[PDB]
Amino acid sequence: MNLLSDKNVAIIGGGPVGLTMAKLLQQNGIDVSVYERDNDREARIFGGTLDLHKGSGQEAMKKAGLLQTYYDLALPMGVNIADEKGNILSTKNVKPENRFDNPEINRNDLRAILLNSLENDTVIWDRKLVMLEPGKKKWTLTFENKPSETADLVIIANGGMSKVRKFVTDTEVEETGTFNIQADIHHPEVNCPGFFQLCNGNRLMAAHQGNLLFANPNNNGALHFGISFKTPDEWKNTQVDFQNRNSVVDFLLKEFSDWDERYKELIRVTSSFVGLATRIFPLGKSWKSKRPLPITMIGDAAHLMPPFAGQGVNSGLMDALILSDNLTNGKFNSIEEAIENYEQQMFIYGKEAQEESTQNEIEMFKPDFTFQQ
Ligand SMILES: Cc1cc2c(cc1C)N(C[C@H](O)[C@H](O)[C@H](O)COP(=O)(O)OP(=O)(O)OC[C@H]1O[C@@H](n3cnc4c(N)ncnc43)[C@H](O)[C@@H]1O)c1[nH]c(=O)[nH]c(=O)c1N2
Ligand SMILES: C[NH+](C)c1cc(NC(=O)CNC(C)(C)C)c(O)c2c1C[C@H]1C[C@H]3[C@H]([NH+](C)C)C(O)=C(C(N)=O)C(=O)[C@@]3(O)C(O)=C1C2=O
Repeated sequence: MNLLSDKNVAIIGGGPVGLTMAKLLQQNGIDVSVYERDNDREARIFGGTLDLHKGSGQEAMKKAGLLQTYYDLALPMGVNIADEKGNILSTKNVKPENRFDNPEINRNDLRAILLNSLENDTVIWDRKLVMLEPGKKKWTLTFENKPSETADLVIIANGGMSKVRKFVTDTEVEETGTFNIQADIHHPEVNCPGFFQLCNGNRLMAAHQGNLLFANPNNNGALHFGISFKTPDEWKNTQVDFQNRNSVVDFLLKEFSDWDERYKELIRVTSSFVGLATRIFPLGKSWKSKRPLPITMIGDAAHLMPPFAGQGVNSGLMDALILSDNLTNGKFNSIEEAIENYEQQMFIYGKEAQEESTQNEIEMFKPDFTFQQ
């Protein structure tokens, strides 16, 4: 019959994009396994919420039959812009006509939606892919301290830091020159009451002198905030130890010195911080043209970009929707031609998304930016 009849697909990485790719193939009768580094699905995913947009992220969920399950676990949320003094400068609340536009979902809820939709044993846990080798017809996959597997098609979906890209591209991940510190506060109504009342059930964003603060007061009962700034030149080839909360507190309280005490309370009561340099996997010249066997990349492994334009997962789920339709629609003469068609479209929307990310990033970290239009 079709391109993948009597063939199996290996997806590397069980993030939202890989699991979506698995669902869209599996529901067309395709033999697909997902190899995920993580030991069990009972592991907290650290991060904020994700919003699926109409026409991209939501299309993927709709084609999968999971769009209602997403709406049931997602939460529409307004945005408040505030100054460093705790003045609300602007309050965009959720008009009921727009409540389906991009409601926020917890990363563990999205993962659980996608896992429950797959056949038992679709995802193989504790499988860290370390290397690929193409045979005559099949790839051999090598995992850390676990037996090898084979596949006719490999889809790299294992995130922005993937080390298994080289059969697709020699493109290297780059630092953009911004740095992000993320943290969670449990029971924020009790533990950061001032900042919680400032948020007032809305997301909050504030900018003063090249420091940006973002918060969501309701990621499944926890408040999630991030502080972003131009990487201090001091930290060329980090003078802050992120395992030492006292060191991060001391750095942040100096940087936030002229901010209202409701923001400094955030910094003071945070049990642990996570620091990460902003990185991009730049889409430039095309990828390797003549690969030994069929292989491609979707999600952050394809187009990792700064998280400043609300884009990221949406272009990933668009990757999964286009590749899965190309592999299953009957229109292509080979797996290679289905892949080429996916990559050619992804290079267009992906270059646009990356350009918008990089532009927002340049603008937002002028030493004199405020969210004010
Ligand atoms: C601080 C911050 C904040 C945001 C965002 C990023 C960052 C850094 N993003 C971007 C968004 O998080 C991102 O686009 C998606 O997580 C990408 O999904 P993927 O499944 O491609 O990768 P993701 O990285 O989520 O998943 C990769 C998976 O592969 C696994 N893995 C890694 N190496 C492996 C190996 N060798 N073998 C097997 N498994 C392996 C990992 O364990 C993980 O499960 C975002 N986006 C958005 O739309 N809205 C937002 O608000 C934000 N906010
Ligand atoms: C420019 N800022 C205001 C922005 C814009 C958009 N959307 C757009 O620009 C798209 N606008 C169109 C639809 C094209 C008209 C955005 O979509 C976003 C954001 C902000 C980011 C902030 C992210 C932040 N990061 C740096 C880690 C963060 O910590 C939080 C948080 N703790 O709540 C975020 O909210 C953040 O992850 C995020 O999701 C942002 C946006 O979604």
